[PDB]
Amino acid sequence: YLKSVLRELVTYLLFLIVLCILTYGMMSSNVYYYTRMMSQLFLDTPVSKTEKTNFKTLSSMEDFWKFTEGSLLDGLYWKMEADNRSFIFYENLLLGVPRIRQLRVRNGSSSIPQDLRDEIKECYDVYSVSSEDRAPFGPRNGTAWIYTSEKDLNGSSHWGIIATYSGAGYYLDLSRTREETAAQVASLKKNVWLDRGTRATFIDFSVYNANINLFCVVRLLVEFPATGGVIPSWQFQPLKLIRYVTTFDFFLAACEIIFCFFIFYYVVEEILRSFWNCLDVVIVVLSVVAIGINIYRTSNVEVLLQFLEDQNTFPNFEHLAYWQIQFNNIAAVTVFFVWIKLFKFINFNRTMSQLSTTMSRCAKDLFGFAIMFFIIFLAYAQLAYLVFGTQVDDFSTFQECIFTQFRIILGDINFAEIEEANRVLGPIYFTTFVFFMFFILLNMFLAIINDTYSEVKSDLAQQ
Amino acid sequence: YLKSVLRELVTYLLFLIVLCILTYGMMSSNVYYYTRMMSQLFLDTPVSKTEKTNFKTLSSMEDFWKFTEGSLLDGLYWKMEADNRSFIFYENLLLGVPRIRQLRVRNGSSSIPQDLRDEIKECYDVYSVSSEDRAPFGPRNGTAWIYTSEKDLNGSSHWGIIATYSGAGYYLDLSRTREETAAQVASLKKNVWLDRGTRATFIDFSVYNANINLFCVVRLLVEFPATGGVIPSWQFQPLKLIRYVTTFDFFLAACEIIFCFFIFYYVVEEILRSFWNCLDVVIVVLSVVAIGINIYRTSNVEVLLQFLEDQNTFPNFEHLAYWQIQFNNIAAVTVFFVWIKLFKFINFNRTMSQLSTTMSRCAKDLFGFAIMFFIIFLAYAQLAYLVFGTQVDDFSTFQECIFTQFRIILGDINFAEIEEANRVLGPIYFTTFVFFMFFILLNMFLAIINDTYSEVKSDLAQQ
Amino acid sequence: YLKSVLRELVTYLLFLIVLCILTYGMMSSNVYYYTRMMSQLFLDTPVSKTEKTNFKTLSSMEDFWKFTEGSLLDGLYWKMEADNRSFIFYENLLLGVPRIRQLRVRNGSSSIPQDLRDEIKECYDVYSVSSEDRAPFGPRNGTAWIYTSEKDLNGSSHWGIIATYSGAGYYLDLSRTREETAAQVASLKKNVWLDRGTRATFIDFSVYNANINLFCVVRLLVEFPATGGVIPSWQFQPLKLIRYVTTFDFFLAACEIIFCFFIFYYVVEEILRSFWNCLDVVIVVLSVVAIGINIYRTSNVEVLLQFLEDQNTFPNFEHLAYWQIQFNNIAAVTVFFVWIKLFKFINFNRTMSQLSTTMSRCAKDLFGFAIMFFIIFLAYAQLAYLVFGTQVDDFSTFQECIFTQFRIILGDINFAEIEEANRVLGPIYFTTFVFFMFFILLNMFLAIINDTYSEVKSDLAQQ
Amino acid sequence: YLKSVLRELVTYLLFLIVLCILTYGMMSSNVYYYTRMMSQLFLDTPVSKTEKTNFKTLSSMEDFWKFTEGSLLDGLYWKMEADNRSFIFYENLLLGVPRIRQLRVRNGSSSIPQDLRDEIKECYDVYSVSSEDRAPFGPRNGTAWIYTSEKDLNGSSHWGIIATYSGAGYYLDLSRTREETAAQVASLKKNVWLDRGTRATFIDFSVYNANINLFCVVRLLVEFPATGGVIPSWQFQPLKLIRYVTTFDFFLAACEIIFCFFIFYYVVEEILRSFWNCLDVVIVVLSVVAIGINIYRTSNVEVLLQFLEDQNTFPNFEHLAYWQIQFNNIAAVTVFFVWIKLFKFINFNRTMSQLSTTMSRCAKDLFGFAIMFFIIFLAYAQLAYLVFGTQVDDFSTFQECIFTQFRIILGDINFAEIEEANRVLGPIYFTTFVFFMFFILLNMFLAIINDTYSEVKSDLAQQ
Ligand SMILES: *[C@@H]1O[C@H](CO)[C@@H](O)[C@H](O)[C@H]1NC(C)=O
Ligand SMILES: *[C@@H]1O[C@H](CO)[C@@H](O)[C@H](O)[C@H]1NC(C)=O
Ligand SMILES: *[C@@H]1O[C@H](CO)[C@@H](O)[C@H](O)[C@H]1NC(C)=O
Ligand SMILES: *[C@@H]1O[C@H](CO)[C@@H](O)[C@H](O)[C@H]1NC(C)=O
Ligand SMILES: *[C@@H]1O[C@H](CO)[C@@H](O)[C@H](O)[C@H]1NC(C)=O
Ligand SMILES: *[C@@H]1O[C@H](CO)[C@@H](O)[C@H](O)[C@H]1NC(C)=O
Ligand SMILES: *[C@@H]1O[C@H](CO)[C@@H](O)[C@H](O)[C@H]1NC(C)=O
Ligand SMILES: *[C@@H]1O[C@H](CO)[C@@H](O)[C@H](O)[C@H]1NC(C)=O
Ligand SMILES: *[C@@H]1O[C@H](CO)[C@@H](O)[C@H](O)[C@H]1NC(C)=O
Ligand SMILES: *[C@@H]1O[C@H](CO)[C@@H](O)[C@H](O)[C@H]1NC(C)=O
Ligand SMILES: *[C@@H]1O[C@H](CO)[C@@H](O)[C@H](O)[C@H]1NC(C)=O
Ligand SMILES: *[C@@H]1O[C@H](CO)[C@@H](O)[C@H](O)[C@H]1NC(C)=O
Repeated sequence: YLKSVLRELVTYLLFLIVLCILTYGMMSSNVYYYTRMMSQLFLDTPVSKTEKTNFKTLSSMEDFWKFTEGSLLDGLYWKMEADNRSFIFYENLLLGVPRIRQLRVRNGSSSIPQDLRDEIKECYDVYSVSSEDRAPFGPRNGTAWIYTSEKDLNGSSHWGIIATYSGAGYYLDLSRTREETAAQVASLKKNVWLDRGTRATFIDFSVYNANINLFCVVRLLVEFPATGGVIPSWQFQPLKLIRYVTTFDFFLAACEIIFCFFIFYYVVEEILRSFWNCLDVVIVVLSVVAIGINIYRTSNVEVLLQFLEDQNTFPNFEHLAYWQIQFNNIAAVTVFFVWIKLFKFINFNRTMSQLSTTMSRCAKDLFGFAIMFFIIFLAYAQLAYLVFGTQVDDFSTFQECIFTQFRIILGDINFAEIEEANRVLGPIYFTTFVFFMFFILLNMFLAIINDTYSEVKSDLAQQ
Repeated sequence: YLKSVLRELVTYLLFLIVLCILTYGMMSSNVYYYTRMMSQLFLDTPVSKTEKTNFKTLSSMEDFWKFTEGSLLDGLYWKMEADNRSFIFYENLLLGVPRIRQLRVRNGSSSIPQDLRDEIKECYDVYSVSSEDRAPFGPRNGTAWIYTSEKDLNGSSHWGIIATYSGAGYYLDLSRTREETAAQVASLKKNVWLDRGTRATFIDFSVYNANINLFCVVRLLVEFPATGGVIPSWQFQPLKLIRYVTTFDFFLAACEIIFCFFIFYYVVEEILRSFWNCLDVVIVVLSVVAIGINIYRTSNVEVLLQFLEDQNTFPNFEHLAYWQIQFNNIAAVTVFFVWIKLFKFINFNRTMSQLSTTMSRCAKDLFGFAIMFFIIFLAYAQLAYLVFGTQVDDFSTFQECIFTQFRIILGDINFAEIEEANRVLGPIYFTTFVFFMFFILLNMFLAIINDTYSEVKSDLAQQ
Repeated sequence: YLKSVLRELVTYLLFLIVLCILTYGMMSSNVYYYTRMMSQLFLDTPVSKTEKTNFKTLSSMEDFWKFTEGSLLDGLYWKMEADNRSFIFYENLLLGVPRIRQLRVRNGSSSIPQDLRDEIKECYDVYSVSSEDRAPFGPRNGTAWIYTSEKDLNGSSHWGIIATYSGAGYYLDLSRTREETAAQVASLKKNVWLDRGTRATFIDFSVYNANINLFCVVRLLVEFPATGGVIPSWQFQPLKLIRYVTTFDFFLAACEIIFCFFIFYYVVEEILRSFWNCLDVVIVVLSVVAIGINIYRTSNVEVLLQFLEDQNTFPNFEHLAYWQIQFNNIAAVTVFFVWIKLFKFINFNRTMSQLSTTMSRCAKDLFGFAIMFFIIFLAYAQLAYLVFGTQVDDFSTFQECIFTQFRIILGDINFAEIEEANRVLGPIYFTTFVFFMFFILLNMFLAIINDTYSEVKSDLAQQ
Repeated sequence: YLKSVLRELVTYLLFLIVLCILTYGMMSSNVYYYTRMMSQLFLDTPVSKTEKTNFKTLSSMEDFWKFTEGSLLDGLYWKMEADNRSFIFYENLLLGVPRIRQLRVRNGSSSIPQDLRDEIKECYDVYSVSSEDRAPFGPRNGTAWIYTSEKDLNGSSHWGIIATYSGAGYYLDLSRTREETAAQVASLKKNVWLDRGTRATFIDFSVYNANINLFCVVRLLVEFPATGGVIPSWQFQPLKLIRYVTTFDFFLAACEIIFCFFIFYYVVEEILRSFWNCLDVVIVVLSVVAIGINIYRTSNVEVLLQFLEDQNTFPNFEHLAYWQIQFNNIAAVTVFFVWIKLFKFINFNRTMSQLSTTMSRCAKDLFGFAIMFFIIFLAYAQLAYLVFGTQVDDFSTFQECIFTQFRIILGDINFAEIEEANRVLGPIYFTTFVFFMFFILLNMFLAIINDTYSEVKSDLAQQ
């Protein structure tokens, strides 16, 4: 039994390091700064030398147009060298051509107050697939003014902060030179290409670095609520598209196929309560999905080979970025559980074996009270979301209300804006919540543990 | 008994979802940004392009006048389209006409130092209803220089940060165009309309959005302590005045009448200790008040129909805003308690039934020590309020002293300004407080729980 | 026994409200903003319209001179009305005349490196009473260039942040008009009145408000370490000098004499372990000192009556401010203990009487471990002070090291600057400290309480 | 036995104060501000009057060159007096001559994407000793363009934030006057002395203060990742080079030799489990290393005596600074343990002796669970490092991930940037982590303590 379990033990250990390497391998070290530089270059720089706003700060269409004609252009272009080529920071190819796309809503004049009408007029509804405007507004002289379909226009539905956005819309592809684009942009600014009905706009472009070998994929997303104003958001995604350069890169490819063998091995072992069984299943599952994604999704690299042919087009990577995110998401979670599986082997010692059974007994009593806990915890949340959330950012959405309360329990708080929001309930909410939750209810957990812990020490001491 | 209780159970459940819908229904999603845009447009923008102060920052009359003639005007007006009409952000009707009002105090020269007199001269006392100045100061050519009464001038006493303010005062109604107002404002600036005796000023206007259907009601409040300086405060209230547009809006109206039936049902059941009884009463009570407000207060909508007739006047909404706040306040609290009522049904399981009786026994011992606790907790508060509170904002008022101490217990602290305030007691206060309260006294709670918890597990285990 | 104790009970209660009133009475409500306005007017305003530094920010002599000739002058003067008079904010008399004073150190060339000499030359030592320079440097045409004595120059030793400073030094009294002062200041700037040997400078002036009746006393303190640079500090003290205006003010005077009777009563009762006895002594003690200060110190008001005669001089209030601080310090502490004395009466109930004896038994075991605790707690402190404190502000002095660790236990942290200071020990210190202290050692307290609590519940339950 | 232990007790006490003095003695008080002034003078000042960036803010080569030609020069030079001499703040000799050095990497065109080539061209790899470029780029007219060796160029490998850097490289020595340097700098800017291949640059200079007797050694370090951009870092090290000036300084020298006797005494006593034995060893060890460093490393002072001869050269102190850091590091840690040794003497009292054996028994059960704890704690860390760390600064490196989680447990959090990084896992990570770790797992510690504490009180009470 011992050696039999010890047989599986090393199998697990061998399985550990293989994965630990792929993580270490598939992750370059300094990637962070590469993003950080890109981000600061775009997000953090003043729109114009005269203006103090950043892209993070954009409050208006006027703000936006400034940003376009402003730092963005300066951000994208450098001199240097072709001269049709520009290296960002001097280290980074601007890869192919940038693309701007927007979404427009059909005229919503249907909405009827009674009675106002000619004192309005019309309106435009909140973005929806139904409300999406396909009419060819404006001079109709190009893709900018002509609707295209998410099928015809290669692209995927993007999930924004207030809404999901289809790939379809009105778009334009920029130029290789800072000037030609400016001409294009100004033309789009001269003609009004951002109107009442423009809910959201996209700016997508990709960047390659040759020093380290990586691609940065950028989506600048700007939303226009029916309430007016601007909600900027951004995404910077590094990608390793060419997986084979260095011998180490090939060494990982071996390990990847090596790693593939292990899972297939565990697949068989999985075939016939228990917790570790329940655990083992998960790791196997995620592992598969991780691989499936890795193979017939990310390994495609078809867009690259296409773009490599014609480098004057827009290299749509939006999917490739999308998936490796999903990949890293899953890949990480696997590793997390993989470590947790190590506990199954720790019971060798008395103390551990003692502790092992304790937390097991801890579970049932906890799981009951946890229910009792969150019911209250959610009650405040739903309360706060009603009182606040038309005022305070932190409470804006019901999700972040829940989050906010955790930060409160930990002590991260903005109290002032709460008190500003409602001078009465704000204090009451904060006081009562901090009282019952943090003084009493939290302690009720720890109370349960002591009992179940001491009891297990008690009766096992009897043996 | 079981099915009998189960009969009431579903009644509660049905009552839950009805309410959950009205909450979800009566609350639109994205309202937050609508406020946030309005706020940033006014509060957050520089007074003048040359000046770095915001409305939040106003330190002086000069600051104030700048703000009026400054961003405020630019905030209110847009072009566009009548041209007598302006859309804020382009999405928002400026609704009717803005109104400025101030409060003035009778000359307080009565206050006598001995002896100074001609070296002063006179003075003006802190605002009070008694001290309120009704004299027609200045050129006396209009409402600006002529006192009106809160009865004659439709309006309610507003509760400010240093004082409550009657609706009465000296006011002026602005114009539809940015220019005419500027002429008015400048005239009020040319003539001195803000003098030594001006304690507080109001700026009230309303804004409609047609994309979503909502009204934003704005009160810009500026106080002038007898100590000089400025204390700005602001309120942005969304309102749904027209409740009937979409079928969904009508569907809620049905549910509202449907929901009315349930309470009337519970009214009868309430008619004949116990805790749940004590609870059930509360929910019934609040529910009624919520409805009464909803009907003969908020449902009035008389001002709208009046304003709809004449759109060149000032649409006084101050009350309508006031009540829906009270409404949302009560409405929220109800929901909170409604969820809590769900516990009454959770005792089905042993574990829950176990936990249920535990916290019940927890109560008496806690309630005793809680008294013992706050006596100390308040002692520090009253101490801090004496030591600090002439220095530190956080301690300014005795209320916020209490609040501040909670943030300390949680770890939210500004220590520096404490140490700056008093280099001796500041540390001592902070150290001792953090010591006895957080190390010892908090733990004394949790100590009590363990005993009462383990004891209940102990003796019930005997059964 | 019961009624006998009940006799003392009401005596205490009557004693409570009397004190509660004097606190409420002797403290006006809105004083905070009065300070806050003054502070922001001076501390918070840019030195010059072109410059972004505040008084809080001063880094250099050049910074300082700018501030003097800069915002300070603008801060002090207003127009308006005599015109020799100016109202700050328009609400505040500039009271009398401002005064600037500095401290200078004898030339410290004695300090000998071996060997440098003519490559230096000389030096100036850190401020001390010994090192204080009495030589009449400069043109010697006035008090600015002539040393005076703290006896001759009415004044008290002030306690600064890096050093205590005698009242003596080189000073100048300003003028009633913004211009004349500027001439004076410029002359002091033309001639070099701030030299290598100038360790610290003072700016003292007082301000009266007639709306509410109060005096604000201001000390602007600027230190010049031997290391160069500037360390600004400031003090704003409100004073109520004329205690008799309103009938309420006279009503307090009655209560004050009334309150005097109570203490004299308790004096006798104090005359013959125990804790409450030990407590009762303290309250009596502090009460006396509070009164003694109140009478033959603060009630003097001699400087006022002198200044009232000649309003063109400098009204030295530095002492009067100094004492009422001491007064408020003591006065507050008394109130704090007074509330605590209320516990002596709470044992009526079983639960309280139960809890009462528990914490009493809690004491001995705690007091032992507390020693064990701080020994470690101080160890880290002394460690951090050695590692940090040449780098991080928070650790600058050993005192604030102790303070800083409390904020860490609570979660208030600046970690970045720690890691920046020492990339190795910084993490180790922070990690280990947070580990042993917060995980283990804190819990060791709470462990003790449970035992001593449950035991007391246990054995008393046996009865 | 008692007096025998009491014999060692005073030996320890005498050993305490000797060390406490050396700490107090070898540490001057106000050194902090001396650094703080230097830091703010360089780090905190705008690059140019027109520019808002600080040295901390440098984002680009252009930023850097500005800083050089900018505030740095102004920071170093002052007038005053030779005039070839300049006093920083007027209090500080610029000591000798500043020196700039950079590191360059061989052209990395070897890196092959397939296929791009002439669309790149070339590249430059991440810094390494191998990749280090020794070629004499540029006009080759001086040390700036000529490679030197860390042997030939006196210097030590420096440990930067992304990499360790050899002392070797391309350097230049500046001039005594602000102008001549500017000519040099401009020449280095005219010619391109910062190219694609420049990974990191150094700016080293030293400063003496004669008021207090100290040296400040400065290393300004600027890194250029292969990703472009700039990563500034800085070091300010005070040094006491001349240990003999004041009699007090000589008094310490006596104590130092006195202190040397004690350790040699303990050396013998150390010669023959136990914990205190294990402890005593450590203190002895560190003490030795501290002394050895103090003698044949720091006491060398050879560079000074050399520099004192020729004051126009670069006074390389980099080592001297390096070691006294190591010295202070060790010196501090010793003191820390020295205090801890005091516990060995505290068992005189019952309570202490009681507590002593408790925590001893606490150990074994804790040490087991601590393992169980960190396994999970690290799991999240490794998870967060995969999910985040390409986005969030706080998670950038695996080390700081661990650190970040502690700050979370304490409540120091930036949640926003987490949610921005990954809108899905970010919340999940934060929520689950805060849940299991802070609610459950932490309490599991405290659970263990209660058992082991109460049990020890229980059975010892039986005696
Ligand atoms: C606005 O709506 C009206 C009626 O639905 C329509 O005639 C008009 O074309 C719409 N405006 C635009 C720009 O589509
Ligand atoms: C569309 O028409 C406008 C107006 O004449 C013109 O400026 C623009 O260049 C046209 N677009 C194209 C693609 O020809
Ligand atoms: C989609 O990809 C195909 C692949 O060749 C290309 O021909 C087409 O132009 C693309 N459509 C877009 C980018 O809208
Ligand atoms: C100030 O008070 C005096 C006396 O009470 C009065 O004559 C004068 O009118 C007052 N000033 C104003 C502006 O009312
Ligand atoms: C009141 O008198 C002033 C001064 O003549 C004048 O400017 C103002 O227009 C008058 N107001 C009205 C409403 O006539
Ligand atoms: C109050 O409302 C009535 C309603 O018609 C209106 O006539 C009157 O002018 C209002 N008074 C004000 C706004 O002061
Ligand atoms: C500096 O010291 C020297 C010698 O102690 C002395 O002659 C000289 O007067 C001092 N300087 C000043 C300004 O006092
Ligand atoms: C002292 O002498 C200087 C230089 O002549 C002169 O400017 C200044 O006014 C004199 N001071 C007095 C008080 O006369
Ligand atoms: C101190 O006070 C006395 C009181 O009359 C005064 O004469 C003297 O000038 C004062 N000394 C100062 C302010 O230096
Ligand atoms: C770049 O690399 C090529 C080939 O390795 C080489 O010929 C060239 O000299 C390199 N550039 C520099 C500046 O060294
Ligand atoms: C190296 O050559 C350049 C170009 O002629 C010249 O400017 C520079 O002064 C030279 N350097 C030296 C040290 O002569
Ligand atoms: C290293 O130090 C020696 C000591 O004299 C000196 O001669 C030599 O120039 C130095 N080398 C440097 C600073 O590169």
